Amino acid sequence: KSVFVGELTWKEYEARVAAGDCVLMLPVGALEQHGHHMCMNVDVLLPTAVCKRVAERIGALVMPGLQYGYKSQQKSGGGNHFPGTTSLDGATLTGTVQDIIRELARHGARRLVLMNGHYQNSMFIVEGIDLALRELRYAGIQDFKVVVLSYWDFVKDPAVIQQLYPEGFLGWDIEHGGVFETSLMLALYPDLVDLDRVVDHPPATFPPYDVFPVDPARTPAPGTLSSAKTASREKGELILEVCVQGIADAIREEFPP
Amino acid sequence: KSVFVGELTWKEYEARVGDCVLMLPVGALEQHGHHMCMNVDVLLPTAVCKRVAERIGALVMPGLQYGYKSQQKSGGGNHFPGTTSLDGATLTGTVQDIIRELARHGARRLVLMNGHYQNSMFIVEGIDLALRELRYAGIQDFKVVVLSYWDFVKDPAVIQQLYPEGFLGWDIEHGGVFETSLMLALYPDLVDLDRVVDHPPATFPPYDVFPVDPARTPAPGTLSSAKTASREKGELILEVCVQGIADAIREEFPP
Amino acid sequence: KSVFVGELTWKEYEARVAACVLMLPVGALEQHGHHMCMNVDVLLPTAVCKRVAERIGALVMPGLQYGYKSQQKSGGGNHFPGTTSLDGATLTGTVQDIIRELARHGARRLVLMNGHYQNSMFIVEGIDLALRELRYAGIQDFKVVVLSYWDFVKDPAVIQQLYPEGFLGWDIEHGGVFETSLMLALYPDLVDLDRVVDHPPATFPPYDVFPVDPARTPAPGTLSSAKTASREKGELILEVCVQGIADAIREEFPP
Amino acid sequence: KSVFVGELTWKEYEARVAGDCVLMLPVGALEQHGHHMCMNVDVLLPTAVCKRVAERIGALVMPGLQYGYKSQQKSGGGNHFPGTTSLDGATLTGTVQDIIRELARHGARRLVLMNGHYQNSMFIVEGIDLALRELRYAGIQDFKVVVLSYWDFVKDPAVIQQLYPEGFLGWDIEHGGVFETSLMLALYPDLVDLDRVVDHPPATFPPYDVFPVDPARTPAPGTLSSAKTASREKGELILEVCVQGIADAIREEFPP
Amino acid sequence: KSVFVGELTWKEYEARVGDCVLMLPVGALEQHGHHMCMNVDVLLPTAVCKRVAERIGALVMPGLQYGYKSQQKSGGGNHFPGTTSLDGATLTGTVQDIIRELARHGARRLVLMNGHYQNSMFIVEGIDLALRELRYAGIQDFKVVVLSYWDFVKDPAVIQQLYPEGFLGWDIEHGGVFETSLMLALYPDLVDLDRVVDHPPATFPPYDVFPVDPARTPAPGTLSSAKTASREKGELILEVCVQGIADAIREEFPP
Amino acid sequence: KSVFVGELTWKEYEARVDCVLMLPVGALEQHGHHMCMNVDVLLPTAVCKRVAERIGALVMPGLQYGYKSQQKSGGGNHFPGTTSLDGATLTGTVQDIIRELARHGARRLVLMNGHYQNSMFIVEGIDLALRELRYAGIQDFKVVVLSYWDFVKDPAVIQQLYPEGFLGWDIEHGGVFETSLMLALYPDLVDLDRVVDHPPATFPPYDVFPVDPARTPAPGTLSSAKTASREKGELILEVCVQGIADAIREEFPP
Ligand SMILES: CN(CC(=O)O)C(=N)N
Ligand SMILES: CN(CC(=O)O)C(=N)N
Ligand SMILES: CN(CC(=O)O)C(=N)N
Ligand SMILES: CN(CC(=O)O)C(=N)N
Ligand SMILES: CN(CC(=O)O)C(=N)N
Ligand SMILES: [Zn+2]
Ligand SMILES: [Zn+2]
Ligand SMILES: [Zn+2]
Ligand SMILES: [Zn+2]
Ligand SMILES: [Zn+2]
Ligand SMILES: [Zn+2]
Repeated sequence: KSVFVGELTWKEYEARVAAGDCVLMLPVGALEQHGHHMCMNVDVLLPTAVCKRVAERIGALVMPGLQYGYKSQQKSGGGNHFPGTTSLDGATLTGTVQDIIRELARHGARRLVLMNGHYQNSMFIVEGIDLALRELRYAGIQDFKVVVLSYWDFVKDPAVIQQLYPEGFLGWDIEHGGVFETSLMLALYPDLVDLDRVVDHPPATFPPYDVFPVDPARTPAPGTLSSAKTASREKGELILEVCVQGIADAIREEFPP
Repeated sequence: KSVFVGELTWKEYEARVGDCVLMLPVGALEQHGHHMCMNVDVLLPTAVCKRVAERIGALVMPGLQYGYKSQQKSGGGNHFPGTTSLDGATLTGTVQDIIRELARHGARRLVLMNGHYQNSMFIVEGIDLALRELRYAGIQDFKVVVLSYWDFVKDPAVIQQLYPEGFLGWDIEHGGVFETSLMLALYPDLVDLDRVVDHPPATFPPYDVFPVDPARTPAPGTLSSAKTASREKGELILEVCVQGIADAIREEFPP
Repeated sequence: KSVFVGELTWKEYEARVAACVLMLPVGALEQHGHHMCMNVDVLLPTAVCKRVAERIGALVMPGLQYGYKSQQKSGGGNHFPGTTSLDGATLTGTVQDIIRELARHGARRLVLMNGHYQNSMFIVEGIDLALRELRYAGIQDFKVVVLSYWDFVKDPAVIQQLYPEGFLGWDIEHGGVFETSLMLALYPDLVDLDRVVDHPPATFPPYDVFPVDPARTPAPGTLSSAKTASREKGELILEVCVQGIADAIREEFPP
Repeated sequence: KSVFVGELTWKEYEARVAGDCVLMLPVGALEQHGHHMCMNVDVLLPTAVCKRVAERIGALVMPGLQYGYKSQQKSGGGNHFPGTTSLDGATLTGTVQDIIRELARHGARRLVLMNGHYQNSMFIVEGIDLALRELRYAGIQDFKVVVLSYWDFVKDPAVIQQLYPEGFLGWDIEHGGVFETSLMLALYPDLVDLDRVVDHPPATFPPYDVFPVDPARTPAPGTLSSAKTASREKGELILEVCVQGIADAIREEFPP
Repeated sequence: KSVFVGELTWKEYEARVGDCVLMLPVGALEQHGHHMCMNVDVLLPTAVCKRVAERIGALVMPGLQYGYKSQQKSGGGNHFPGTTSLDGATLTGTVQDIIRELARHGARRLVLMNGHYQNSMFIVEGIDLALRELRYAGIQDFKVVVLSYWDFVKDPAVIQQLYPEGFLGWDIEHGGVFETSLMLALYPDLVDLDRVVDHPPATFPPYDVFPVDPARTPAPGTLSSAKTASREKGELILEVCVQGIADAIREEFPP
Repeated sequence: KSVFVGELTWKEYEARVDCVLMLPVGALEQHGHHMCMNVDVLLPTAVCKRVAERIGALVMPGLQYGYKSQQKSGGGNHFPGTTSLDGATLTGTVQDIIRELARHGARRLVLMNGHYQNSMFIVEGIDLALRELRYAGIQDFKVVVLSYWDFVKDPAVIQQLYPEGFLGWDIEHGGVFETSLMLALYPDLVDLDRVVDHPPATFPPYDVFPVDPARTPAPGTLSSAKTASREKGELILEVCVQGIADAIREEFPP
């Protein structure tokens, strides 16, 4: 049977929550430029694919993903001045998370994993969680538990990091449209990637501060913050397994049967 | 190439963009009876948008997956499990933000295709607030067309062919013949006609009660029976909607 | 003794709740053609509430004078002069605040009577948000009945009596026979039939366009002609509504 | 012709705005006013004043705001009383803001906000600021607003002396007292039963406020001062002073 | 030991906390004439809080540095340079958030000491919204005392001594004798009496005008002259306020 | 003369407004058993003052309350003393201030963050304020936002401060960095003898809500300030002031 809530009938969903201990997962992405070689829905596709595989392994269900996320920031996404990128205001994203949690609680669900796939979403997801739990408390509900994470943070093994960045890891912030995402895309959605279009520029570097209005000149022209020239399907499969295994284990730990 | 903005690179999108027509599916995650899945309201308008876009050369934005609270007289009620609804302000704000961004891109033509009966007024408010802000910047050439795809099935000949026993009304076409037929034609694996509870059409008094009373809604959640739903009826509906909408867009947004 | 809360002392009000059904008219300030005034949507539901209240022993709260933005397909459009509309959040918040306060008073029975086509969904959101908060306080016995008074005019005989040429739908009724007849029966001085522009019923394609385009609406602002309106029709309408609503409320809020 | 916008057709309204016309908006509340008076006093009075002022200067009157901000103990008894139905600050502010936006859309550029409920002031002010801020975004800076509480125009020592023989008590503790009750006796006598007035000493409070509001610190009737000496005659005197004073003020601020 | 929460470790704070009295000064950054600095509204109530706290054994929270928009009739107007004001919703939300957090700590007694004439109603709304929320959580023992420190200078003998030439009124005491005298007593370096513009007390008609007309405000921004301001007057004002507030707090929050 | 806007008369402020304005953004947060709770306001404010004196800028009254403390970088908002604002509140505060500064005619602002959790909300406040200015055709209001500790990155300086290795800014809550600065600037507000010497805090690659107190070192600190010193504080201070003064001069030149 499908692990996606949207593909279930309400009766099937009800039974799964009734069984108690049901774990729900919600992918949180964005519509953002990802250079000259990749499509713009990468941040939705990746966490969703990871969620699906984790759900298949641990018997969890996956909710429809959030398609639009917070404003792209220069130092970690090129900047919200790029065409295509379609961003939400913080209050909008926070409210969306808040509403969904409120509804899931109404269903009787008490276990949620929010899987972030867009660098800028984190703090607003966090505020959404806090405001939702605050309200649940008003209604005498304190047994709703949430696990929030950005899937790339699970790639911690020095051996894996070295396979991806033999010359040194430069941080998840400048990874935008680079080796990590491009490899995953090559393994999962190769038709949406054209490696021949990658602009092999040097890793983006910035001073210890931020400037607004965002200055287009301080970002590499392509929109990428690092080159995906060395990306490969094999690296993508490595990343995928590492993330899926790591997240599946973490969820089993936090939400035992 | 793809008609979906999400599958394009930013350079491809940029090239396509104020002459390009953008389309945004607006659905919901809502119970649709014992015989159908819950993401129907996203799947259907998205499928219609895709076909319309292919025919007129438009682009489709990622659809809104969650919509306004289900209302009893037209959706069974928001008390059902699975249905995951947003507050009005949240939905309104989402539409407002997207229009602001599309305008920033240079786009000036948007079609909002609603697939969930309860969304309409919040989409309207989102549109108004967005246009209000554009006006603050001296921009008044952004044009929006909003519609619920089922409204394009209006031709008497078509209505009779689809409903030889009589039309029931869009309000109670929740998990009924219309949606189920479309699903049988587009996503048959998500429908199990054998699970359809063949009850008579739902009727209600001329008022609403809150908190919602579950007893006033058919147990299955549907408001009319899909027993006579068929793949053929779905194909007709699809063709009518796609042609009608394609024509309307060409009219409002000449190439 | 008055049925209006505003005309009672707080002691009299307190006594009545200690014993009660509260009614709240929700209208708007909207253009209503060349022949009628602009506070029609407040006047009418208020007049119905008053009569219903007198019959069932209920109390009427001060009405909401401003409603949601006028929409073209059911009100001509918010581009007209005079029409003074609130944002959705504003109307929703107003309904929410009032319910909270009535609950504080100890009231637990409310009938929201809408008289403006565009208010419905925002009244609904206001109710939901208010009930959500009451739940936070452990209060779950507050019941709300919401309705648009025209929905109670369903009898075919009555309908034919009113629309000899066929029912046009409550949406295109704006400033037509129905409202004008009621105004002739209740506030004749605010109507001048000689000024009625007798144009054919407004028609629109199966979609909406924004910014609202003035040319898609009949110049007068009305969506249908009130040429055949009369005090006679008004009295018929009034009795049907008052009786139907009185019975409905008695059923939902039994003694 | 009526001075009330609600009773005009949109064509008549349009002609009147076609930005020289002065619009007036009464802002009241639904609040307890003792054992002797009804609860819609704060809407009735400023509306009656607007009507008479409008007739003299040729202005138009908008439908009044029926609900105002939460009643405060020191000037209204407290929001804990039954009947009083109050809005949150944001709601009232947003209402004023929405209305100004629309009036500006009509082409109107002159507005008089007449407050009749003590607690509304600051929220009306914020609504005005937010509305003018938005108009400025569109390059509009010729929309002018005059806001006032009608009782502030009653400053004449002679008039004041008749109403408050032992001295002016302040517009804050006037709640449900001689001033409002007299105006009501002159305008809507059937809504007042002077025999039910509870003649208590003017309410006094320490130089601070306490929340949750303590009911025991407010006179039981809900009034802050006694209306025992209220009279139709006093009401007529007040009415003429206000109408005249406000009519003159508006003519000066919004010259023909 | 310090009476300022900010100077304590969380353990020391925890030890002190629901019998402890917390104090929160609420000021603003506002123009105060040619002779005085702009943070007067923060400095003064904080200095009073410090002294009251030392006497009664209370703790003082970090003060609110920005307040509501300056109003002409009581502050000259928000059109002046330097004055940096918050929207009402912002100030209300800040007060609301802080109370919610203090309650979480276990605190149940709070004194909000206002020092800016315009803050009052927004502080009041913040308190109400916070208490409303606490009630949802089943908490009804949180008590709040709110006051503008200058209101405690009311004794006829004191006003007489401070104003042998007549009291002018708190509304026009902006950058006048009262504040300037307190500053001369507490922060003399931030005052330069030689720069005082000795103009007549500001007077206004019984109404308000927006956009604010700068011509209706004395050019220096003050509403009354501080020419006769003195350190002695400030010392008296301080002693009177500290004693009066300390006694009031002991009464409302007995040990 | 003072570099603080609050200590100027409006005439003096008006005359000064190429002027660079600086706004410290802190918080009231628990900082272990050995240090006070207003550290996040005191430090950025101290740095702003020194930078301002050196480059001729002015300093606005600081934001005293910041966003909710997060476990992985601040121990958690479940601690006593910590008094946090909701995101919308902090965002609206920044937004309102920028609106007003622009009204004054100011066009150069430096927001100096001193609390780890504030960043994204400060960013949103900036965007919303710039959005409104754009409605008026204004595009010359420029904002530089930074967390002062990010200027301590010179390998030679890091080696001096952390001869045994840098732990990361996320766990530098009440640790060597902040404690050293406090020892150099406000020694009376620090008592090293109260430092609880526990190993650096570590967490899995995810967060859990409701926050679980058990996953945070009991003291509230995320790293030990045992080796904190006044000497280290003076070095950090000089590095930050010099680096920030240069960056501001670069972004806001004569
Ligand atoms: C981790 N990522 C991915 C993304 O948000 O595109 C960064 N841009 N840093
Ligand atoms: C047309 N529909 C479908 C839907 O909104 O789910 C109705 N429920 N009436
Ligand atoms: C029922 N009505 C009346 C109105 O709201 O004006 C319609 N315009 N449809
Ligand atoms: C009491 N005050 C001081 C102030 O708010 O600045 C007046 N300006 N009236
Ligand atoms: C660097 N900081 C500062 C703070 O917010 O205490 C960390 N918490 N890590
Ligand atoms: Zn990405
Ligand atoms: Zn559906
Ligand atoms: Zn009508
Ligand atoms: Zn009154
Ligand atoms: Zn002051
Ligand atoms: Zn810190």
